[PDB]
Amino acid sequence: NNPLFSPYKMGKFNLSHRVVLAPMTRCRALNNIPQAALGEYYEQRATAGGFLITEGTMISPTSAGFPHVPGIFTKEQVREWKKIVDVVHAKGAVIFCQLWHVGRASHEVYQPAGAAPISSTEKPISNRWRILMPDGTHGIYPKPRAIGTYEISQVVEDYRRSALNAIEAGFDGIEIHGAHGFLIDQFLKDGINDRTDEYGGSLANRCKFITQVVQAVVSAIGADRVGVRVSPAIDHLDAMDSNPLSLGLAVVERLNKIQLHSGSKLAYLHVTQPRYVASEEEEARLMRTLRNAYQGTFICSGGYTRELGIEAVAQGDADLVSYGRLFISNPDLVMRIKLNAPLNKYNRKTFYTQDPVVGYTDYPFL
Ligand SMILES: Cc1cc2nc3c(=O)[nH]c(=O)nc-3n(C[C@H](O)[C@H](O)[C@H](O)COP(=O)(O)O)c2cc1C
Ligand SMILES: CCOC(=O)/C(=N\O)C(=O)CC
Repeated sequence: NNPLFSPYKMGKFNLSHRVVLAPMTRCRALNNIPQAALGEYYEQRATAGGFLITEGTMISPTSAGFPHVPGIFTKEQVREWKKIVDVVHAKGAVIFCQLWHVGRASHEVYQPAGAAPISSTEKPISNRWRILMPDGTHGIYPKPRAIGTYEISQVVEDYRRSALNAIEAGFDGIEIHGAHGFLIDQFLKDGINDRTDEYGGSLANRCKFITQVVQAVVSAIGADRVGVRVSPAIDHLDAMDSNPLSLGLAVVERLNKIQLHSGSKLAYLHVTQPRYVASEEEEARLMRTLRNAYQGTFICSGGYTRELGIEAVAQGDADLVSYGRLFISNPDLVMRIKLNAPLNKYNRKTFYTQDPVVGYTDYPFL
């Protein structure tokens, strides 16, 4: 009896197992347009009753910090996503689109007119980190432009419109990327957010942006079609908080309150294990504390294996387990976990390259 293969009711969606495709930027969506290669890639990994989360997807022309990542802010993008969603649904899978704004984790080369990226702050990511450039070299993260509250409201509207576009494309739902030092995390983390207005200072103020984003998408598409990803403790892009557990619990409280207000539960809360990068006990403590505090479905992610995923579900630490790197190199990861079959190695060199086949769809099945 493998606990990963017991069914699970994720709100309206009846899942047949607990193995989730974690959202992974792969950079094959040339010119920000979903391509046929994405259809092949997601189709390979789809299973009947399995849940897939897409690569981060742009909500606006200013939201990108990687090359050739898809958007869902134009009608052309919606039309191409629909073809991908249809082939995934034909396999019986459930698929959510992750909505992603990078904030300050960008570069002039990724911005319209070469403008500065936006953030909560004018503080740049430090020179300890370098950004992948379209030519494969690495560049300098620039100083971002700190946005005012009118512009904050327009970014919230970008999330809302992108959620509606995702539904128009046929997605079952969306995930808010609120993790990993990206735009939402630049408001959450007190190591980044140095604002003195209503969006900074107190923990309550720092949580305002994520609350408004989640509220907007819930109001647009329904809470049961909205997942939220956060990472209160993460070593990525200078995104630290002085009190990660209290930050996490404050976010959880806002989500619990949104659910009570809306009269419905979110699809899930998705949290990255602090071990994941691009004390072992304090890390598991943080995860279980957030799970125990949240009134709903919990997806854990970051460094999971077959054994660690089985343990997480068996022990009640998570309802669903998302896998990233092993899903890159094992299109049939679900079946391999079921059979306890050996897994293929992954090649980091082709994680972010543009080839529609090599290192993308050419990892073999059993
Ligand atoms: C190539 C790659 C791209 C990723 N892109 C995203 C992304 O777009 N959005 C996101 O929330 N996480 C992203 N992550 C993190 C994954 O969703 C996931 O949490 C992580 O890979 C899980 O750890 P694992 O690889 O040990 O399974 C990415 C990870 C990898 C390896
Ligand atoms: C290390 C935490 O950050 C991530 O996992 C991530 N996006 O969220 C990427 O790596 C983008 C390619």
